[PDB]
Amino acid sequence: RNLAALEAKISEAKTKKNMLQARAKAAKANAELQQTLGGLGTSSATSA
Amino acid sequence: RNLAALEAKISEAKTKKNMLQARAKAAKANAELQQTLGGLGTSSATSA
Repeated sequence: RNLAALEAKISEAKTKKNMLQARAKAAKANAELQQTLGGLGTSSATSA
Repeated sequence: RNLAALEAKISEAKTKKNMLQARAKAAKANAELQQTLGGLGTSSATSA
């Protein structure tokens, strides 16, 4: 019983952390789009 | 959407700067005509 439970616990702990990591990484990637767009061309090129 | 907008922004930013540069260069060329004409022959050749 301890093992069968522990195996399920391990299995989901790993899987949840992985898919969380994946969605966290994807989320910051989407945020990095907004940041790089916030890296607007409305810049010192005008000053040149 | 960010890209499609950014592409239009880039495209026109480049094109406007280029045609501005071209017309600025042409304008100073026309002004340089007036300056070189202002380099009149009404000069020290008379003194010679």
